[PDB]
Amino acid sequence: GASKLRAVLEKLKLSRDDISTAAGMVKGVVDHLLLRLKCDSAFRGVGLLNVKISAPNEFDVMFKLEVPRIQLEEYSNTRAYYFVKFLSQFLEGEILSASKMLSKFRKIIKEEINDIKDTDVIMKRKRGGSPAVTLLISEKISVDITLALESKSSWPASTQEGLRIQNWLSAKVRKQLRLKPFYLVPKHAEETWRLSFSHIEKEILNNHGKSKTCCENKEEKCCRKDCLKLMKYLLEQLKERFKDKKHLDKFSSYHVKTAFFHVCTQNPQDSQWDRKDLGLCFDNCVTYFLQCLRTEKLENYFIPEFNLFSSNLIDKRSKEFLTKQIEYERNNEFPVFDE
Ligand SMILES: Nc1nc(=O)c2ncn([C@@H]3O[C@@H]4COP(=O)(O)O[C@H]5[C@@H](O)[C@H](n6cnc7c(N)ncnc76)O[C@@H]5COP(=O)(O)O[C@@H]3[C@@H]4O)c2[nH]1
Ligand SMILES: [Zn+2]
Repeated sequence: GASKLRAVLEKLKLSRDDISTAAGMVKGVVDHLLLRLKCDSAFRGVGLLNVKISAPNEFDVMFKLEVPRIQLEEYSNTRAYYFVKFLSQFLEGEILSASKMLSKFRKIIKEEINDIKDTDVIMKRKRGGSPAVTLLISEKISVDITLALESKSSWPASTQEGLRIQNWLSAKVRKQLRLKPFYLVPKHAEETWRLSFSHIEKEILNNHGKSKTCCENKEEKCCRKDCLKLMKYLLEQLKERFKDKKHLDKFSSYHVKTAFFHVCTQNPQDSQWDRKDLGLCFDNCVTYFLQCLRTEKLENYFIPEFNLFSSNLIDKRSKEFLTKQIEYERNNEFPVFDE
């Protein structure tokens, strides 16, 4: 039961030196990119947001951009995607073009990756939709660099009922977090940006307990992070197996992370994450995730009425597929976690 799950966690640790040198190799490139971008007029004020690492060999950095005051107009009744208006060059009328601002980004990075031949890097474009300009360092370490407009404005109205952390983290912490900037990434679904809160996701994962002193001492070790690790790992391991038909590629660790936050709201006390109960805690996350699949419904933690599992994004076939795989997995004490 747990023993099997502790074994997986111990295994996972064995590659703790592998990801640290691979990410140090990401760092050197990102530092290099920040310099060359602060030499351009458009991007002069860029910085790094802080918040990295998704799957093994897959990294994510965010390049924040301080911008004057933003006014948003919600695109359609899609609660996450917006237009932007008061960098002049990128105007299409009064609207700041995501597509245009994402092209001058991708441009600068392509030119300035050929030189510094020191490291062997290739610029890539991965997928449509995506706001990430995706590099591949020495054909093994791929990094997602995502540009991010910063708005020190009050969050948009579609986030009014999101971040329901009051019963787990304090109502006062939700106020602290919603006084913080939010971010727009040029993901279009069109010249449209969509909301991001990856910096808030980093804080509620690292400052995750009802007790302010969760995980700071031997009396208060919860298994929240471990559970999210096992969930992330369950998805990767399954995405490997069923790559004989590449039928699970729409699912990602964000889904696992999103669903885990939802479980943390349902189970707000550290006592529900006692590390002795790792097995039952892990069950909790897997049963909720299933429910999300089978009900075709998984709310963005910050944008409730944005359904990461609607038909728009993932079709019914792929979700029924993963429901069957995860259901079999749970019913049999997870043979994917064997040997
Ligand atoms: N590195 C990175 N940061 C991003 O913000 C992001 N947003 C999209 N993508 C990639 O673009 C493509 C389109 O996915 P879609 O947006 O339609 O659903 C996405 C998206 O709605 C959600 N999601 C992923 N990252 C974030 C994020 N930071 N904030 C909010 N939602 C996110 O989870 C779904 C699957 O994402 P990924 O399959 O892991 O990579 C996606 C995908 O390749 C991103 N990649
Ligand atoms: Zn803890």
